[PDB]
Amino acid sequence: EHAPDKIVLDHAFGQTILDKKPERVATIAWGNHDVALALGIVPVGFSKANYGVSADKGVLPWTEEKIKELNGKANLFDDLDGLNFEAISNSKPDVILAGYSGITKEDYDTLSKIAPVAAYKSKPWQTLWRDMIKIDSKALGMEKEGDELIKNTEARISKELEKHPEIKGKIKGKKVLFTMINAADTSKFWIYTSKDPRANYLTDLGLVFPESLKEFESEDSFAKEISAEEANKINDADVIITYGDDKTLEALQKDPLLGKINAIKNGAVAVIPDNTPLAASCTPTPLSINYTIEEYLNLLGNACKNAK
Repeated sequence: EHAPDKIVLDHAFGQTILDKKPERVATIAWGNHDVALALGIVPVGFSKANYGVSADKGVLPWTEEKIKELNGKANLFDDLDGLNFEAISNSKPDVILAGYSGITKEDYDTLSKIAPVAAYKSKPWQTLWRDMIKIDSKALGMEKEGDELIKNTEARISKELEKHPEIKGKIKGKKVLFTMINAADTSKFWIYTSKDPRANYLTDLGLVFPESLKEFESEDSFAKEISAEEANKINDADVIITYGDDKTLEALQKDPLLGKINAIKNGAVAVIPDNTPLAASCTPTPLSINYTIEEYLNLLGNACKNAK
């Protein structure tokens, strides 16, 4: 008989309407569970991770830590291969958090037969970390707590910067590009745009994007593939970030085309050790940030020392 007030979510597939204070929270895709956990809520189910951790564990250190602290269990969807609708349904969720995600219209329609879905605003994988919090927390009926979580996460970042005066000054205003450069094939590579949370996080640390990036912001993607032939377009970058290994930088500087790029020949390159918790953290969540920001700043400060 009682009709509690509704939460109405605007997103890429229209609207989601649910009753205030949903109890059982499922999440899907990268990082959304870290929002629930940061807000003190243990999901009845969330997506398995296999980047920066083994599929066997399927959970990152900061996530595992927060769960244990909340005296909870980790209920993982066996969904590395794709959404596991059966597993999601069996968790009997009152809501499904997908604020940062790549779901299609068909995914959305099917998930919605299980529970109300908090989808991304516009485009797949184009949700910045603050907006992930805004979307997911509003779905929980916890907008206010979400804003407070954003403010505390911003404070965490600011605190760590203040503790490293040299690094803070050294990276401030450096023009940076987050990329994916495969040393085993340099004919083409990827540049993440400002719409990608991992590129955008860098601006939270005081870095900026070079003007060259704007050429690639027009396409509706979180990343653009460009040929080595175009590599000279980004000679205005002070520093470049890429995933890789201890062989990556050497290989790049020796490359006939990539080796002529200013930041690369300068050694102004932060190589994130691939498939590590640190690599995972570069797509930030409120939990990952606290856990890794010191290590990340040191890596960034060190690459920026080489900028000329």
